Amino acid sequence: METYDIAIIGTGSGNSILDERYASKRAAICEQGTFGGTCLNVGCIPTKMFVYAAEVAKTIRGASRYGIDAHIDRVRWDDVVSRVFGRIDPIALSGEDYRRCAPNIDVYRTHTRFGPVQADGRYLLRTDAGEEFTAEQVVIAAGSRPVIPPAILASGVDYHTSDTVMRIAELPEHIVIVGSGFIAAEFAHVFSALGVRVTLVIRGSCLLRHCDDTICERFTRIASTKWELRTHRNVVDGQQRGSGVALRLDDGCTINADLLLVATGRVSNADLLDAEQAGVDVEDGRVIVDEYQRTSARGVFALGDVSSPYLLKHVANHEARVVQHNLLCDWEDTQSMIVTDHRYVPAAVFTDPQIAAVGLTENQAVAKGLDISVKIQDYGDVAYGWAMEDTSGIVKLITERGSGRLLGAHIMGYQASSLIQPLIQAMSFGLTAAEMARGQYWIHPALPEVVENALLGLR
Amino acid sequence: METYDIAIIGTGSGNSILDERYASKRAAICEQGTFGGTCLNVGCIPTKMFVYAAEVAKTIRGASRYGIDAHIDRVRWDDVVSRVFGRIDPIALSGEDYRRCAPNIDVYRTHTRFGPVQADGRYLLRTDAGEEFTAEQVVIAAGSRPVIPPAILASGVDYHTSDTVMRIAELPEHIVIVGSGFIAAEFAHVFSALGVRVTLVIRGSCLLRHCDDTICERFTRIASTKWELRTHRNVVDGQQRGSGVALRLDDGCTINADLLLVATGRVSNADLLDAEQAGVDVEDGRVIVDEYQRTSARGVFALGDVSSPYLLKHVANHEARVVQHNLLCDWEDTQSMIVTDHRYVPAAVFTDPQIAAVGLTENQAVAKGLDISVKIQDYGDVAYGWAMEDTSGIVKLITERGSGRLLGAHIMGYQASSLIQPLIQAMSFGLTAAEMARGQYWIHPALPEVVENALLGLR
Ligand SMILES: Cc1cc2nc3c(=O)[nH]c(=O)nc-3n(C[C@H](O)[C@H](O)[C@H](O)COP(=O)(O)OP(=O)(O)OC[C@H]3O[C@@H](n4cnc5c(N)ncnc54)[C@H](O)[C@@H]3O)c2cc1C
Ligand SMILES: Cc1cc2nc3c(=O)[nH]c(=O)nc-3n(C[C@H](O)[C@H](O)[C@H](O)COP(=O)(O)OP(=O)(O)OC[C@H]3O[C@@H](n4cnc5c(N)ncnc54)[C@H](O)[C@@H]3O)c2cc1C
Ligand SMILES: NC(=O)c1ccc[n+]([C@@H]2O[C@H](COP(=O)([O-])OP(=O)(O)OC[C@H]3O[C@@H](n4cnc5c(N)ncnc54)[C@H](OP(=O)(O)O)[C@@H]3O)[C@@H](O)[C@H]2O)c1
Ligand SMILES: NC(=O)c1ccc[n+]([C@@H]2O[C@H](COP(=O)([O-])OP(=O)(O)OC[C@H]3O[C@@H](n4cnc5c(N)ncnc54)[C@H](OP(=O)(O)O)[C@@H]3O)[C@@H](O)[C@H]2O)c1
Repeated sequence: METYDIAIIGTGSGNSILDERYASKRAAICEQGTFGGTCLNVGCIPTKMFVYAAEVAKTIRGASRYGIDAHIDRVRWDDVVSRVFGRIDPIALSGEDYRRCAPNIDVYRTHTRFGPVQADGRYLLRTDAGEEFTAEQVVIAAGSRPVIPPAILASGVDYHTSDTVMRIAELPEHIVIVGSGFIAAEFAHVFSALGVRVTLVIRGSCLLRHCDDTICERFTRIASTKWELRTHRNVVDGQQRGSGVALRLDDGCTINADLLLVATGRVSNADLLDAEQAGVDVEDGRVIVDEYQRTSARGVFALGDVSSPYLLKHVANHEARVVQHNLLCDWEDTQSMIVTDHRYVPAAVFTDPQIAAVGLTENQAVAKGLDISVKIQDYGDVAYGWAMEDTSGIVKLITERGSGRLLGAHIMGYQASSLIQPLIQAMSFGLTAAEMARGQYWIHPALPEVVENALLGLR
Repeated sequence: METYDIAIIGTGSGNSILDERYASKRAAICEQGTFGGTCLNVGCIPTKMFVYAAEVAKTIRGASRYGIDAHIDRVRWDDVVSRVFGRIDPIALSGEDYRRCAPNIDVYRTHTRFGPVQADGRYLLRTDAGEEFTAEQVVIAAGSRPVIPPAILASGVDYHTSDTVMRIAELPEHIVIVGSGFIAAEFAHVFSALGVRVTLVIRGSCLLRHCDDTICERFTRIASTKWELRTHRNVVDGQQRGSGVALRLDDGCTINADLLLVATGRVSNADLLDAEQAGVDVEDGRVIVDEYQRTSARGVFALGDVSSPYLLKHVANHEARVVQHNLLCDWEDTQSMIVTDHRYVPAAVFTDPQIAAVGLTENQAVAKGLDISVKIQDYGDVAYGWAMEDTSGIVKLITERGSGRLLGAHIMGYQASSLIQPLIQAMSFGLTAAEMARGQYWIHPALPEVVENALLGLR
């Protein structure tokens, strides 16, 4: 049996731990799926490439608004898939060989579960391929997996998730997306812009409800005019309809479609580790960690979707950096360790219109009894918005009336994830709204003027 | 004769001075040209509207890069002009009516010259219409006017400037642009993207020479591959060739074209004021002002292109704010006045690729003997750049190695004017590169990641 100084489960954000500082130790890497994690292979990077390709098609279709009459002759979907994954798939091979060919690193490519903690304090790890080995330190970065509604599993219908929908052979004529989350909105924008009729079947009343209500309400109205939104509906049964699918709803209605996409959330992969049998506490389906990303077991850390409350890559990268530093520190030297910063976590939704948010919502600030001022600035009231002929883009700012510092920022419009970065900077470093608006220059007539005027209107 | 408490020459940024604090005084406004200033009518706002329409056409034309085959059927230039100026022209009329209809404000629509200072200390102003009136305070906001090379004036050829080129009836087949400045680059991007053959005739060796050399070298190479760039050339003569023009260059060659556009710089309108006869100092062709926007004449302020070293609207607006505040203070109470801030003045060039810069260039920092670190990060090394398939976009950052503070930032690529805003914020408030890179979150996989990775690389 083998012995290792450190073992890492998951090649997503956990792959960014083995520095040159571990060149003198032996490490074991576990990856049951494709090397590189979810975001690289079937996550952020592939999706945002399809989003950009869809936005090019959307620009062509609405070009007459600006005086240019054009039309799409063809959508070479096969070349779009080959272009995206022709770049991504080789990264998984070269990144995997980078670990195998290293003599200090061993790579196990099967599902790895925790075993009983050995008498000498080292952790036993066992794979589904039959291998068994020990490790002194262990890093848990198992990520998350998609969740499919139980009624859809019982029906046995052919369905797709975010893991498999991007490598489909041909673009369908009609798609039904079940879910109201970040994935559901992003893919609805991708397919509708590429010429697909999109049908949303959501159980709630708003799309992207975990965002500020001003954003969800306005975005759902816009989405309902270009996609068929069926609110307060759940899929209860279904059957095969040739290559397509027929889905029965909870009101007796039946929807015929060519493709089913499920985007009803993801769940951490902690419940498939037997970690509690090895001393790691698990609440809900997640691994409990403290501000140093330390678990309830000595020498065992966790990061990413398996433990963090935010299922975001920029958060998983920050947590991986904390684990990378705290692994070289003594387990009890907490004052020499680094603390994970979750104070101003932002997030973006790459839909049309684009959504980006950071901090508290208006209702979240009211629930905390904070005295706030709120301004909602329109894109169309800015010189750059005039060139866009924009009539729906808004920027929402919430400030604490006492200190005058930014409490939350919510942008729904063009370049939302880029426009919010100056607001992320002010919140993270404690810059007041008054200082941010006039204590610096804003390029005229650039787009960020909509953020400047949003700060100025905070009366 | 008439008497006024304050007189303002120019309805550009100077029009944004008379608030309700002057509602109890009598004011005289002078506007020899069209009401609203240059930026509203024939400047930033109209140009950037045509720029956005050009980006729509170029997106359609290069859509095959992403798998969508499309083509422009027609470019309705007539509808583009009517859409742009259909928004702008009524603003000039309603904004002018807003001032005339006010009983405390009178608007003079002819060129206003300075007269001899009256015995009572008040300034005399006379218009070409024969009217004469006096004013206690005077605000100078005469702006600038285009400069035409003397060889072009001597030829007597029909030419266009930025003031008149946007109202052309029909899109030309071939255009020759004389100049290598901000206006020349922006219109070359506008017309070439709409299908016009663009020929640049510049006397220097780089386009946008007053920018960082890394930007000038790379942008000129890119621009020379899609526009016909003739470097080290001047127009010496010309004559009419039907509706078009033929221009002889300083090397004997002759260029035939359908439209001539001159963009060889602007000069302040101070030399048309007779200001020295009334006590206002004039060096070069600019009005001399201090850090309080005060001229050499008591009670006379100045702002905008007539005095500022920066011919930018966001700078002219900041100087107009200083004049607005310092007018209500005593002329000798300099300690109660506000100082004009010209630290870290940014600027953008709305070309393809887009250019935005703030602070010092690498060579300017070397001339000051500063110990600097420089990093040039490529758009293509970021997940968002992968979706764009970008192969030329760069962001260049210069920091002082001692303090770790940003000295200059130069971006050439997509959304350059939007990505530069966080860098403008860090420079304006004294945030170090290390703090900005890791003391805040960056949304994955958004575009500002190219700025984050640029900050990390300043080894
Ligand atoms: C479609 C989609 C789009 C997204 N877009 C964004 C976005 O724009 N921005 C953003 O910030 N986030 C986005 N995310 C979220 C992002 O994927 C995660 O936040 C992030 O990748 C978490 O990284 P991780 O390493 O913890 O998870 P993963 O990358 O999933 O790492 C876990 C890996 O380890 C493997 N593994 C799990 N358990 C075991 C085991 N027991 N043994 C061996 N191997 C195991 C898994 O198969 C997987 O390969 C998106 C997610 C999806 C699904
Ligand atoms: C094509 C173009 C594009 C530009 N793009 C940008 C850009 O993207 N960003 C940016 O920041 N800046 C830009 N600028 C510069 C911007 O227009 C000016 O810096 C800004 O308008 C300065 O304002 P001002 O009031 O001083 O000048 P103006 O707005 O020109 O004000 C002067 C006005 O007073 C009138 N006047 C002058 N003399 C007299 C007199 N004796 N009597 C009566 N009236 C008089 C003039 O006719 C004019 O109407 C651009 C300029 C041009 C020409
Ligand atoms: N760009 C990005 O930052 C990005 C992109 C993609 C994903 N993500 C992240 O990835 C994670 C998962 O994304 P996701 O879109 O799958 O989930 P999500 O964002 O958490 O939203 C999932 C949604 O599924 C709906 N749902 C659940 N069960 C359902 C059922 N049985 N029937 C109908 N609807 C049901 C819920 O609607 P109700 O709430 O009304 O019940 C819920 O809001 C999240 O952390 C998300 O933020 C981020
Ligand atoms: N978005 C913006 O911020 C924006 C947009 C438009 C305009 N502006 C500003 O508004 C003004 C517009 O000026 P502009 O764009 O017309 O010009 P400019 O950018 O000021 O410079 C034009 C250039 O033309 C060259 N030139 C000068 N005289 C010439 C001659 N006789 N023959 C041939 N070439 C000659 C020079 O190149 P060399 O310097 O290499 O000799 C000169 O610098 C500037 O202040 C500009 O910065 C700003």
